[PDB]
Amino acid sequence: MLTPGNPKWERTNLTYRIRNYTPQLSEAEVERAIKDAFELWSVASPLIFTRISQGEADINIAFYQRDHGDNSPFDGPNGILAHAFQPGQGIGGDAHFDAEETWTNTSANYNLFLVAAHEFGHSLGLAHSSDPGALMYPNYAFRETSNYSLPQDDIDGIQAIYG
Ligand SMILES: COc1ccc(-c2ccc(S(=O)(=O)N[C@H](C(C)C)P(=O)(O)O)cc2)cc1
Ligand SMILES: [Ca+2]
Ligand SMILES: [Ca+2]
Ligand SMILES: [Zn+2]
Ligand SMILES: [Zn+2]
Repeated sequence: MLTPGNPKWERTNLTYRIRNYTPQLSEAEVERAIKDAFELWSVASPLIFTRISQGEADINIAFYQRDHGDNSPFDGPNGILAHAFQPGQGIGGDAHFDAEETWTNTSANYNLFLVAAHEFGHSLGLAHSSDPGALMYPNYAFRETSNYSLPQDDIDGIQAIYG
């Protein structure tokens, strides 16, 4: 459940910045998906997340197409949905999303809130779970989002790292 090397943030109060947006959702919807994704982890740990739109944030969020500077290119529809970097300075903790995906806040692939929540797990130092119902499961599966709360295994995962 934990990323090898046990990379974790030394600070519990982290900032995130939405560098750009997918035009498939309104900016507010994107901001809501991201805000709610972070809250999932914050309510199960001592972690606090604050958004900033200027300056350097701990977790940069951005939608990119194919090659985007970090040598891990996106690949068009499906396949690689997004990826994040383990806790650390610079690009560490950042989360990138494939701009070529259909991004939604519905049951249709892919629900941004869910993918973001999952990616932030990586941003916080969590690895994949074998539990099919866990947010950190390796493959995407829609789950009702209207009242989504961190699944038990994911709560155990973040608690294991940050208490
Ligand atoms: C329960 O909610 C979810 C579960 C899994 C995923 C998810 C996210 C990304 C991928 S990925 O793009 O195929 N794999 C990424 C890797 C190539 C860099 P990653 O999951 O390690 O971030 C697969 C499933 C999203 C939401
Ligand atoms: Ca893709
Ligand atoms: Ca960063
Ligand atoms: Zn990237
Ligand atoms: Zn993952």
